[PDB]
Amino acid sequence: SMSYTWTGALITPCAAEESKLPINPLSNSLLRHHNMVYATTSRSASLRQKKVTFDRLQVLDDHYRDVLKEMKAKASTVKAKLLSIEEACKLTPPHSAKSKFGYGAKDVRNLSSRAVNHIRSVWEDLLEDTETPIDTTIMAKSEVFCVQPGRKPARLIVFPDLGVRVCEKMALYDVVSTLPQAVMGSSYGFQYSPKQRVEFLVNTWKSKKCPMGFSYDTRCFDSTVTESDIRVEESIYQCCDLAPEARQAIRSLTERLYIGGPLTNSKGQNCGYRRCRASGVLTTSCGNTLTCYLKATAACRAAKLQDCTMLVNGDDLVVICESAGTQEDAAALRAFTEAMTRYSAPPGDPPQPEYDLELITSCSSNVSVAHDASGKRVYYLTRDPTTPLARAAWETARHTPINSWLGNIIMYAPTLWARMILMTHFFSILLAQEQLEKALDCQIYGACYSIEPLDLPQIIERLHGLSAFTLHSYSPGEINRVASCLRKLGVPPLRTWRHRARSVRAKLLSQGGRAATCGRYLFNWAVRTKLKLTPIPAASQLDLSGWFVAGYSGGDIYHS
Ligand SMILES: O=c1ncn(Cc2c(F)cc(F)cc2F)c2ccc(Oc3cccc(-c4ccccn4)c3C(F)(F)F)cc12
Ligand SMILES: [Mg+2]
Ligand SMILES: [Mg+2]
Repeated sequence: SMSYTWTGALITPCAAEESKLPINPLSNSLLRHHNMVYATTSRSASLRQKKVTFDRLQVLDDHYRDVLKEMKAKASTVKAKLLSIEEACKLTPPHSAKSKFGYGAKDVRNLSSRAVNHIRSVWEDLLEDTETPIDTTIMAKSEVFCVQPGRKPARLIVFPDLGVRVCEKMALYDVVSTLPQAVMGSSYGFQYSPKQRVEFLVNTWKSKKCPMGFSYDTRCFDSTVTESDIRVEESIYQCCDLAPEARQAIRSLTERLYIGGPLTNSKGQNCGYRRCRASGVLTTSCGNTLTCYLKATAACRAAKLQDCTMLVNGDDLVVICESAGTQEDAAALRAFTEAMTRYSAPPGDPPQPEYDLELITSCSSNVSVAHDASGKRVYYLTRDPTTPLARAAWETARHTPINSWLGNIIMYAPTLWARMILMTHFFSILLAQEQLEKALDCQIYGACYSIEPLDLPQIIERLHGLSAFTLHSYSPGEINRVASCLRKLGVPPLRTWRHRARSVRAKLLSQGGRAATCGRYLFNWAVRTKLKLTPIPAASQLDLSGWFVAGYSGGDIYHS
């Protein structure tokens, strides 16, 4: 069927939308080429719609079915807990889109009578009405990018009302947080922290006689997800031991919301109909991961690839297997893409066999190596800094709900560009505004957390280890990329940053407290007189577990 059907009504903005980076005295320190930074707007919606709209082709086979049963069998071991209206409400981000029923995020978190009561009525309805399609809202998402040799059309987000959202949590939060793991084990990418992911990729890579791996980019994954896929997805959830209410709610949500439903723009006008995956629902991350793993694992058997190892992150896939030779590999890969196309997962860019792990890009990032104080190699996860930087500039010129810059300092603390550009630039700004202890909200694997900037040394040591503060001698390839990128965006030369770092470090130390620990550990690269960085107390007294359990991107989750 058609992934989409449009009435003709326009995907309307919900207010004034900014596309150009505003000129702020602070933005220029980071990059001078501000006209290269742009935020997507609803004005490009039409372009997007044309690309995500199309008829799907899906042919299932014996391999698909075999793998499915293997996954169901494992799911069978799971027992899911129904969440209480209270627990579910506490998971709602304080800035989630208000309900069209006289209550918003605050009320929900404040267990407000109106909020709690509508949510109850919504839940009741999910238990009685097993058919009526639930209304969803469609918006053009605003995201910042750097123009590439033209621009990207806004992505489209579809989500149900706040009421519905809380009910989703009630019925599926425990499932989407534990099932993926139970079904895919070490293949579930969200169980890993950046360091653990690298560990998994390197271990998996060395365990091969002659390793070969590729990244498989699926063309607009969400729109390739079919009614069948989503029902196969539910069949897996139905294998869990569930409370009657939770079970009915999963069945009703599947038929009324997940398989598709009406689309309404911000003006309350009917826009069309969705017959594929919505981006703004709780099962998006879990469902795409399950669906992508199922298809790839089956495709691999079909393509006769040898000893495949999947690493799935929603719609993101990276496969590492036993090479059977250059030609054979190239052929098995094409066979794999065809198996995937039949399964309704056509490729965006054709996949390419990689024989060098650093060249494989998965989850918009790759594995690279540098050296610690001792001089021993240390592997870390990095990525092209273009978007992180572009956004960092946007987040400097304007106040923003989430802070990608902070989320990036955390996930990419070991990286050359994160330590030289982001830490320097942002700490220097925080001092200028006397706001080091002010908690900031940022997202890790889609879920929001409030983090105090001054706890960055502990966090980093905990997730990455002390080497993150001493890494040097990066790879030629990594150095080249960062350099090319920094020059492209017009970012101050190395020398300009070292000077700014020496100054920020000094300013920080002369404050003691947690602000001093930041100066010693984070900017230890600036000074010639290195420091014997020892373990940090607060670092061991940390529990960053919830951080890397599952994916919730689009699920509207917030961890208090
Ligand atoms: O391999 C290294 N090993 C150590 N350091 C020192 C260093 C660090 F260990 C960590 C930092 F947090 C900042 C640092 F200093 C490097 C510093 C820069 C560099 O690469 C260069 C070299 C010359 C210019 C530029 C450069 C800088 C800005 C714009 C254009 N080119 C770069 C860079 F983008 F960073 F990749 C490579 C290395
Ligand atoms: Mg974990
Ligand atoms: Mg895609």
